Amino acid sequence: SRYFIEFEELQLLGKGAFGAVIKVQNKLDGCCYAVKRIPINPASRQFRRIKGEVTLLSRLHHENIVRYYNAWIENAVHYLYIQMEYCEASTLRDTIDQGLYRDTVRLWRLFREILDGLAYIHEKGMIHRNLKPVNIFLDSDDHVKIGDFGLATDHLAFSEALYVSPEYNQKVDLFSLGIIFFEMSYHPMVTASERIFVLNQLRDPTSPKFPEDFDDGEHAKQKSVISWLLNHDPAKRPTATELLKSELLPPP
Ligand SMILES: COc1ncc(Cl)cc1S(=O)(=O)Nc1ccc(F)c(C#Cc2cnc(N)nc2)c1F
Repeated sequence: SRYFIEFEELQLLGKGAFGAVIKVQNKLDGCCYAVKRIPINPASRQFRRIKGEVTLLSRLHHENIVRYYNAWIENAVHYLYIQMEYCEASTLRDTIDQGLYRDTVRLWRLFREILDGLAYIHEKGMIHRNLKPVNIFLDSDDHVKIGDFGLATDHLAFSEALYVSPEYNQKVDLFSLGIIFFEMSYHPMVTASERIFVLNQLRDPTSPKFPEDFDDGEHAKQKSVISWLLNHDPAKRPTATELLKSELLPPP
């Protein structure tokens, strides 16, 4: 009703667990937005947790977080709509798959912005827990916007499987970022078999094992950073701030 009156639909962006993300245009302001539509059971524990994650994520304000506009409910069927910024340059996934790894200046900047975003999220006492390239978006100016926290997951620090830590502390996101930065640093992995094996070989308990064509004079710094992020022991991963301040990262 409000969704159909105020917006025009343009494009399916995604399908999650129980919901869709639709690219829409607002009739009044003429701007494109991404709207997530979640069918919801009102008065269920699932719902009341979702409403909590909405109150919590609505309070995030950072240049590297997808910008939040609006949340509302519509009516023997119920929908939750969440209106966010539409990011014109799609996902980090598309950018990795399109040969990001050959642009060392660019991928070092994008890595830094992801860190900016994680540092802010961690400073606010929150954890993403679902960090992966399809959940990092790129705006028209090629800046990182993190989103898709997941409304059914607790993001309060104090309370697909290839990005998940052996384990819930702040340090789960930084393990994930170690997998992500390897994919940013390495050639697009055409096949599923290559993807799963190469990444399972990083996540190997007995120290991260890199492919034969990464053990190079070229990818020395990148190797250090990832090895640090991918430590089995969470207490031995750096904080986003600790890494940001490190002189492993090239100049901004
Ligand atoms: C900061 O995140 C939040 N903040 C506050 C709250 Cl209330 C919820 C969240 S959320 O974590 O549920 N994210 C979320 C929710 C809804 C969405 F439509 C999107 C999107 C997108 C998108 C996809 N493709 C392209 N190209 N551009 C943009 C999203 F990311």
